[PDB]
Amino acid sequence: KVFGRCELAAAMKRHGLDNYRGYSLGNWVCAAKFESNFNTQATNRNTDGSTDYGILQINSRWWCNDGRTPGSRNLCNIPCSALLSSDITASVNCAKKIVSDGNGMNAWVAWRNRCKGTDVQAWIRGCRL
Ligand SMILES: [Cl-]
Ligand SMILES: [Cl-]
Ligand SMILES: [Cl-]
Ligand SMILES: [Cl-]
Ligand SMILES: [Cl-]
Ligand SMILES: [Cl-]
Ligand SMILES: [Cl-]
Ligand SMILES: [Cl-]
Ligand code: NA
Repeated sequence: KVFGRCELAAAMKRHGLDNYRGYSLGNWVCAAKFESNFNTQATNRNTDGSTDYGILQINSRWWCNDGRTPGSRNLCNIPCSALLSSDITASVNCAKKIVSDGNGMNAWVAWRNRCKGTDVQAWIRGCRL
């Protein structure tokens, strides 16, 4: 599923992500924009052999099981395929664990490089929320 901008903002808010760990909704929409262009089916291989999955490009080295990432963990206790669903529940629940891990949203390199410090409220501007 390819979400619209305000559609994803509303789904993220319904699943409790708005101001989760102090990160406003626009931070989450901005990260999803540059991780996946709002496409739940996005996948991307990493040089280390792990793979990133879903709207927030959650990585198989630590967070989900895909059966082909040697030495990895599955700390969200989910198959990585669950992160590609049109229903964003699994991605949101796992992102809550990731953002709580110690470094906040810097866990998402693209958030640090393209969202951090910017006018992230622009990503939810105009949306009925
Ligand atoms: Cl957009
Ligand atoms: Cl918010
Ligand atoms: Cl915001
Ligand atoms: Cl594995
Ligand atoms: Cl594990
Ligand atoms: Cl599994
Ligand atoms: Cl959803
Ligand atoms: Cl933080
Ligand atoms: Na894994």
